[PDB]
Amino acid sequence: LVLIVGTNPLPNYVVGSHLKEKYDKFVLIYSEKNDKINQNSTYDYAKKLKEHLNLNDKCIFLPLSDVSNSEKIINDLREKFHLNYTGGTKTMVVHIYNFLKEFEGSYLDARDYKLVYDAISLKDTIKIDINTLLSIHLYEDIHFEFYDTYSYKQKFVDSFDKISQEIEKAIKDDKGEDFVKWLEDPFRKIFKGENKLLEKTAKFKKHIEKLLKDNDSSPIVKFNEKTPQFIWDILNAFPEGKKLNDGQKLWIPDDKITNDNLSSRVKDTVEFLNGKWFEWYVYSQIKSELLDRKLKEGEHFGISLKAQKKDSPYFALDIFLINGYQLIGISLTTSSTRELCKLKGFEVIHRVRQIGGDESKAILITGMDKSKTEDLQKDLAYETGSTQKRFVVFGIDDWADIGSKICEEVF
Amino acid sequence: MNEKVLVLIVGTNPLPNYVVGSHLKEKYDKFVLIYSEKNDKINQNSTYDYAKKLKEHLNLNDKCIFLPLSDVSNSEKIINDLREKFPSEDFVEVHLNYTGGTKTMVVHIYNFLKEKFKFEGSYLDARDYKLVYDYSEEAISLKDTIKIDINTLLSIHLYEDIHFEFYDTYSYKQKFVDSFDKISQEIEKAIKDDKGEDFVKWLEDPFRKIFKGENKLLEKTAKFKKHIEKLDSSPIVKFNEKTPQFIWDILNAFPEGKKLNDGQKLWIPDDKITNDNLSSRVKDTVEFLNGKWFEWYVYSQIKSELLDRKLKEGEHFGISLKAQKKDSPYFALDIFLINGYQLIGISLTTSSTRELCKLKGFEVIHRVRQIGGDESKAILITGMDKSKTEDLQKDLAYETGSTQKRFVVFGIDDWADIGSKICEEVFK
DNA sequence: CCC
DNA sequence: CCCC
RNA sequence: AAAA
Ligand SMILES: [Mn+2]
Ligand SMILES: [Mn+2]
Ligand SMILES: [Mn+2]
Repeated sequence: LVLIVGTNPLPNYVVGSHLKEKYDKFVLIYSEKNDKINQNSTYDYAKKLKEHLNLNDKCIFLPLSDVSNSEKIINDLREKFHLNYTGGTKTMVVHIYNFLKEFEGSYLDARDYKLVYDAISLKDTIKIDINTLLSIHLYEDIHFEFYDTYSYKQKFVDSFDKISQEIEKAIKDDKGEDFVKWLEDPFRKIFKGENKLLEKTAKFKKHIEKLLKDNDSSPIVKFNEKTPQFIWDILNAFPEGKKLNDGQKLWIPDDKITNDNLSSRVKDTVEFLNGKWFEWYVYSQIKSELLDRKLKEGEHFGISLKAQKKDSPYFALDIFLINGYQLIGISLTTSSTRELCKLKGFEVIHRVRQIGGDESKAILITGMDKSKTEDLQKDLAYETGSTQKRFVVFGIDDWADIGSKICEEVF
Repeated sequence: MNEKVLVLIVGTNPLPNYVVGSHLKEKYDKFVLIYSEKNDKINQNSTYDYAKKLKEHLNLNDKCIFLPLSDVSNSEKIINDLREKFPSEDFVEVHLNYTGGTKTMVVHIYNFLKEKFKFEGSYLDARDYKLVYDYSEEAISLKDTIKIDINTLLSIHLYEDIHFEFYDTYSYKQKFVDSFDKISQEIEKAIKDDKGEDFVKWLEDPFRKIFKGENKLLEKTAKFKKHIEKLDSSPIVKFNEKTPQFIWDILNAFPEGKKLNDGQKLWIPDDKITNDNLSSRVKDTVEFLNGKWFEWYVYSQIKSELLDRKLKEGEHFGISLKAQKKDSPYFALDIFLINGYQLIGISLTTSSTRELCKLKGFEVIHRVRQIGGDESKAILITGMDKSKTEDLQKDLAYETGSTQKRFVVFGIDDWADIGSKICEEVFK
């Protein structure tokens, strides 16, 4: 079994995991680093493949000084040496399929998830976890949260379930559109102003005063009088020390309220209601189904995934999901705005590519109507050669049944 | 008679086939474009739209033969489709450039045209811009030979309704006639004097606290008055007392009818100021100072160095590019630049916030890949410091097999010499 | 890294 | 139209 | 894994 090590390590891991039991020795062709010819090395991917495929003594590393020149290829192939030709450049594939012949040949079809011999579907045969997937793509310090280790369960203890159930009831009663509009106005008009607004008692008090310069038109009036009943019930499901409501009105802090007391009461509550809630909602709707499909939490799905390349910044991904050996990254936002949603679309498309390879699927769930979501999908669509979409946008109309929506899209 | 044929494999990246065709059309008489056919059962999309664009922008006419393949991943079906559809006419030289298509297509097409036949196989190197012949052992550099314009580049990637702006037709030269040159020169002086950081921080506070907030703030006298009422911590005093001198100069470079200052102080409308009077004075000035100016500044610091390299404006560079796929939303790119056959898209922002600049980074990465192919380069110019600039480059870096970066970020410390920095990054 |  |  |  011979493999060509390009910049996408996942196809070689899938083929290697399958065609290791039937083989003895393993050769991996990798490129060298020549900054002059703008050629980087895939040796790091070749090492990850050996480690994650357990090939300590059977593995042979063959370096090619130039993967774009047949002359320098064969010269390097001469001095040192079932071919799966799925990876590497076109030259590497030609001048190795022929050099070695001068003999079975395989190829992993990224479109139908089948290894083809010069057949066998591997979509429900070869499996991978989140740690192995990000490791072969060179990411480390992987951490995520479980259903029972969710961060906000520790912040609103003894009240989270009531809070989450109340929000879940509203969304399943098709109130998600009403919730978003109230979040835009007046919620974000009171609790989203300047930086450190909810951390300095004076900053918040000044903001509240200036808001009372419009009287009945002031957003605090919309909060007090024109707030729907299901939103009050959500607000009142929070602990009294973490409530944004003073009984049935907007809480105005006296100057005696310390900065840590204001922050300890408002900050966690505002950030959750301004969007983090939607992360938990979707994840809870998904976990109620994926377990029936034998997926294991922490191995094949989870929430708040974070990792980094070596000495490099961390990324944040709301939800990850592995179906067979395809990564499905899900980005979540309550925004109904085209600018932000588009940018969020660019982000999730690039992230799943970085951590799961070029055949990963990105899903963006927004608070936009059906027309805006179709426009965004077309705007960000990129041609990969497949009929199935690798970027999918959902909208406010999908929130109530988002669990089955994602199940149909992923599986 | 002695008919010589060139064979190209139509993958999802049309640019390499256009470059190979533009360089080899003169040497061959027939051209066979092997493309894929759509079959949803095997999740196989078709690349025929690219092969059709290749015939159009290469002017192949009837000397073009379209050879469809049913399954780009099945060795047997490819071999059968090739035998029943490759031209059996006796040729003298058969040249296959196997740069595109799937790995399976490349394997068997190369062998099929190896047994049937003079023969020569070629491959275009995306890393060092070199066409490698498999038997001539020549490696011709096409980086300075084959050229492409913005219209043909976006067209072969299936985009249309392309429009952009020129140096002389720039939008704000139409809005600030006579005064634009004075406004632009004063700003360029301060930036080339390393006053970029000061300007940015002054734009964040107190400029954006005064002229940015509610919608239609600067077009409604009542909304602007209430805003000023709400504002010794107010940004108005920071404007009237703390505003630096080079900013007073660029503010005074505006016409007195379009100036935000009322004479070393903030102009506050009286109660006889119409809504239209307010917007006519400050709207264009605020929007130009909040960021539009930076687009013109960067474009002006590069136009000279681009013309010196014999690039033609409108075809190889331009400002405010816009295009769309058929019946699809439009994109907007601040600056575009084509070096040989490589697109360089430049997104510009004066923001120093890490989150907004990160999102702007994802944007320019995706757009240049959509309109220019997978070997395009994206540049993001920000008002961030070098440490955050370098952090963003590593955060968004994607490995494709090159040593040179395909996503570059520049920061506030590059503004004074941004022309040379772009020149060295693009041309090397 | 919510918006 | 997408300046921040 | 359809200019690695
Ligand atoms: Mn494991
Ligand atoms: Mn999110
Ligand atoms: Mn811009």
